[PDB]
Amino acid sequence: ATNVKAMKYLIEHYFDNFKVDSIEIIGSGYDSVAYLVNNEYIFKTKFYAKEKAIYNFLNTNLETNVKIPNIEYSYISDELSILGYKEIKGTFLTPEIYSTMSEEEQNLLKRDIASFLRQMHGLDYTDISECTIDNKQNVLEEYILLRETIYNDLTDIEKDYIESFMERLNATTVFEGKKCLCHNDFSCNHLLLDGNNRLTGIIDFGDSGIIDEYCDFIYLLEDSEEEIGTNFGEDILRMYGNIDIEKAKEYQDIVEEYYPIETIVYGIKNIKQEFIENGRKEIYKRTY
Ligand SMILES: Nc1nc2c(ncn2[C@@H]2O[C@H](COP(=O)(O)OP(=O)(O)NP(=O)(O)O)[C@@H](O)[C@H]2O)c(=O)[nH]1
Ligand SMILES: NC[C@@H]1CC[C@@H](N)[C@@H](O[C@H]2[C@H](O)[C@@H](O[C@H]3O[C@H](CO)[C@@H](O)[C@H](N)[C@H]3O)[C@H](N)C[C@@H]2N)O1
Ligand SMILES: [Cl-]
Ligand SMILES: [Mg+2]
Ligand SMILES: [Mg+2]
Repeated sequence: ATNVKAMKYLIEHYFDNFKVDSIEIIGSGYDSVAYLVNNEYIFKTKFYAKEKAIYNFLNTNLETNVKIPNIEYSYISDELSILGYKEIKGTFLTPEIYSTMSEEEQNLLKRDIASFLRQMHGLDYTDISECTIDNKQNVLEEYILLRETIYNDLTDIEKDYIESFMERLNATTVFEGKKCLCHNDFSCNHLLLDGNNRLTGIIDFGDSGIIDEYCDFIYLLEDSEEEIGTNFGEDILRMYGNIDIEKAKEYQDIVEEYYPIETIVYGIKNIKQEFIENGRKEIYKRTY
């Protein structure tokens, strides 16, 4: 409990009347830690301005019964960011849980998801218009960073994987469609169910932005151990409606192809050799 103690100190220091009676680590990424405090509050911390701006925009503008974080505590500085909000109660959706649900239960969950996405994507985003993300341009810039750093030391197999991806990226039309506000990390580990297996809450709008509409289906369409599966995403797309399903799948496939490169780039930017090695190894796994 050393981490817990430092974070208890920081919370009490920056939020003057707040008393920490209990505190435990509830999740962690590679450069963030999330804490459950007093069995009631979530504090996300990092060594978060946009994320806060997004919860504020959404809590003003969304009409939905699905719960999202409502920021009550914030401290934001160059060196440290903390966001605190009341824990949304529920069970996180998993493949295992989904497989035990009746067909009707599954259908209601899919409809709840489609409905939420439709409402969010339909919001007039003028008041959040600073939060724009261009994925194609971001990729080009990450490629330039590769070229400026480690590209010349990569193997021919690694180089070909990258150049083949850039060729595909250049030819695709999937970045030319509707833009809207997306969650942009819409995976089942961010989806909470209530006791009837109905969608009750959504978390982690940390990557959210004005971006391609296709983006919020990337994980719903993913075939992996962590996600439900492609059929889940297809059905949600049909319920959501007025969207080109083949292009949504093309978008997901291109993003999936990019993953190893994204991993390499993260390692370069954050000076973490482990990630550079992991992404390069994953290129070999995918090639063979
Ligand atoms: N049940 C519950 N758990 C929460 C809540 N908020 C966060 N969590 C838990 O804490 C984990 C981390 O929260 P999350 O917003 O995803 O943060 P992160 O993804 O680790 N950090 P970042 O989004 O900055 O990279 C979640 O996966 C979940 O376990 C909440 O409202 N309810
Ligand atoms: N762990 C192995 C899986 C296999 C499939 C691959 N597509 C990826 O899939 C996960 C994907 O990475 C997850 O997003 C993480 O990563 C993103 C960037 O990479 C971050 O911006 C994001 N905020 C972070 O939480 C997603 N939430 C759930 C997906 N199952 O890894
Ligand atoms: Cl390496
Ligand atoms: Mg998360
Ligand atoms: Mg996140």
